Amino acid sequence: PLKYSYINKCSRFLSDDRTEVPQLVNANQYSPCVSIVPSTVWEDGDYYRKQLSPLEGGGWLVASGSTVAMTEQLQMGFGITVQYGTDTNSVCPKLEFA
Amino acid sequence: QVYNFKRLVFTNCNYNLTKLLSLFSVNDFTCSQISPAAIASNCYSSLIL
Amino acid sequence: YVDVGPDSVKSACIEVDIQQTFFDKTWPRPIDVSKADGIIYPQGRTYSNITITYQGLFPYQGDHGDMYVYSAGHATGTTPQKLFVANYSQDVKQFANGFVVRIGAAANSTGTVIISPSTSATIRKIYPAFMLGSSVGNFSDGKMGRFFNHTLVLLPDGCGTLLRAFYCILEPRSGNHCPAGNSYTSFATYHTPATDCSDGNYNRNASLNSFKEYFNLRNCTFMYTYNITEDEILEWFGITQTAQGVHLFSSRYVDLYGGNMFQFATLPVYDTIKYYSIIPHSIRSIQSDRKAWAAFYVYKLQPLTFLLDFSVDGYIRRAIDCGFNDLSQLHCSYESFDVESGVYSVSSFEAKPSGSVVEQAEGVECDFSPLLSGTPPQVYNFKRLVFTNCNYNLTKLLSLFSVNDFTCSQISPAAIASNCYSSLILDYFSYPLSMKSDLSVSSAGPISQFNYKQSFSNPTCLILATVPHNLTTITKPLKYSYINKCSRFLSDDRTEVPQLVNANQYSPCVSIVPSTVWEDGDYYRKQLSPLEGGGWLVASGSTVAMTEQLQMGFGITVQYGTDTNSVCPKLEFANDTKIASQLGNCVEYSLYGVSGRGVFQNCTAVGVRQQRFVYDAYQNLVGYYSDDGNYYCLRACVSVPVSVIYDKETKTHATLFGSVACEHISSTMSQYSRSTRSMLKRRDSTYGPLQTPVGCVLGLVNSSLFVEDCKLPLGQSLCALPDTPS
Repeated sequence: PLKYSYINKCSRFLSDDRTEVPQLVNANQYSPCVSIVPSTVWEDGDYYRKQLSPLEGGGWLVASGSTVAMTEQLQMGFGITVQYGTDTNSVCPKLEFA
Repeated sequence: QVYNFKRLVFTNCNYNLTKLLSLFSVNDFTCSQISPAAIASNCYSSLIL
Repeated sequence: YVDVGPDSVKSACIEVDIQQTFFDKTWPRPIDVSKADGIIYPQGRTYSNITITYQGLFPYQGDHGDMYVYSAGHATGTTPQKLFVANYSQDVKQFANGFVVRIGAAANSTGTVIISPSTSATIRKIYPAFMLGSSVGNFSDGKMGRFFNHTLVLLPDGCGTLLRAFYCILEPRSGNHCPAGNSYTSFATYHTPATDCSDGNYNRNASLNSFKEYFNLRNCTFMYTYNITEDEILEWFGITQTAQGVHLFSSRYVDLYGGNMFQFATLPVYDTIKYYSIIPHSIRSIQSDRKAWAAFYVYKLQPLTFLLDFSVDGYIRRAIDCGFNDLSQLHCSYESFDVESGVYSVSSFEAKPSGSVVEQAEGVECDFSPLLSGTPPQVYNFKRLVFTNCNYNLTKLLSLFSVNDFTCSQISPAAIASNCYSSLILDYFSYPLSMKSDLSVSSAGPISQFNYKQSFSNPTCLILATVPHNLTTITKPLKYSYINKCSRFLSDDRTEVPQLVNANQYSPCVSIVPSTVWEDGDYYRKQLSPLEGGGWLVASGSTVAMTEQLQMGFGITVQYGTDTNSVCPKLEFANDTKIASQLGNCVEYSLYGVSGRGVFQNCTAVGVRQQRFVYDAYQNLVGYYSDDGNYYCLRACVSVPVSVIYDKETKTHATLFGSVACEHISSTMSQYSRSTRSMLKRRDSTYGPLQTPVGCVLGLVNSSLFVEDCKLPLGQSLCALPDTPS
């Protein structure tokens, strides 16, 4: 990536301009703020906003982010989860039945 | 980017995770609610990466 | 991306006429839970003929569903005309943990054409089409239901034997009657039986082609197809979504007759669905050849629990929605479909919520009264009042003057009045309207340059106004005045450095200038001490004639606290219902941060007065002293016990509300104890409440009979006879 990037804020402004509602990310779901945030954050501390639709009651989507410098070898990570079941257990380690 | 994740849902297939481990140098490996050995050896309805 | 094949060539589409009033039919279809209607089979397990409790998503038993009817497009003579369709494209719904549907329920029967219903055509099964996704909004013509980014599409193709699923980005067409065009009405799709569905060659792309005429396929990430065979027998279908992705369920693949649903398929898409709609469709057949279609139904899933009556072959044959009625609760408590006869307690009515009552300290007050008397200072000499921790009404303050200039910086002028802040600061001065062009934080004029400036680190505002003829305590300067020069001569007596006024501060030159400027163009000089580096202060001013009413100006700035916003525009029930007390109701209350729900009633006072909260030994509030000086007593609220009487021999039941008495009893209740009480109403629609010595009851009847043993005694001398045996 040009820079490693992340969202360090995600909240929505109340339509009356006095309070703001935080939006912590839900387990196993993209944060709602991803719809306004760019594929990379162009500069550290950049922030973006989108007006909420009338179906949402108005107010503004708000998000901000930060970046980390690129490195000689790519750094990456993984998340792993599994799902238990009975007759749906079609995924297995490779097996030998000899 | 951390808010842009790719997901791979696996069903019906066979695996050998040590082949993947040979491809990278791991600087942090820790399991939760399961031993790291067992998660490699357990059969599942799905595997999600 | 997916090889979907080519986009349709013409940009043009058939017009879609909305004829929705023809579709106003009423054919409700409640779930027969005892037939196991709509039950999705449990995951990964099967069972013997033992009954089990279960938890999962299910339709509510009493839901009659949502009905939709597909219909033929208009046609005349031997050819097609513009489509006449239902307004179903506008029905955006919030997705809510899936749904299930019925297909073909009215099959092998007759009905009407609907759009031309006088023909009374027979009706046949037709498969539904749908669209799902994470966002919705207006079409460029303001039309309802456009979806954004990628969306799910489920579309039957050609005949019902082919079904396809898609995940793609739709793209609008600019042709006549199409989504980017401005002649667009509403989206629809169609099938044309004259060439589609040939008996030797079913048209596998028929539905797709009519779909493509309104939207170009773009960036399509998934496509699937499935094989179906015809059968007029009713089928069930539904959808759920999990962290493992979307899943499809149907009765067709496994249980054609029993209707049990199994997971037919799954999808790789795990993107959350926030919205749901049904896609409208129409038949393009010849007018004489039009065919009426069977009604289509939809029901919504909920996190309910049920008894399930498995057969020895593992098909669920019967079920009990535990929350549907009190009797169903009784069955669930014993895990059975035949509870032994008796009298049994069931859960109490909750009573009900009522509007809130709150008492808190009031009368913040905002030191603003200095603005209304004496002579206001000249604009370079402006007077400041700082406000923290206090209550205000800026619009009331500004109704004391006629405002001729209402502007603000970095805040709308309405918002600064209604917004709460950590502080509120107001500067005021006399100011002629002749100088109003020079009053802005951005102005090139001498007022912004030397007399008054405001910081750009905080929201700030500027107001010009004039005094009403009834504010006789306000007095005016002989002339309005301002400083039009402020600089310091450098100590070498040739170089000079201008001194623009500092934001939120008096200009340094104000120290040499007189409290008013006596004449236009007056100027003064002050020698500076060697500690200043020498030089001379230099300043001058200008004037405007006095006027019949004082002209005034104001500057306002605020600081918004991160969590310190203690100044707010609180009002003492202005424009409100005056809820400081009720006499009363179980309406939730707050008393100086103490809270609960309960009933209040004026009663004698107990000591110690002015300790506010009277409590019992268990710290339950007993009552409260109000700021009107009256004690009010609090008894919280009470609930109504409920019990039932069940006679399994006659399969009948009745109920008792106990001690509540029939003054609070009616055929339905607002409180409420169960999702419905209508099972009682099945017979109690015919009878008013009856008081008994134990309590008010429903369906009991006064026979005045004397019987030794009812097998259902109610205690006391009360008894409960069964109706006569079969």
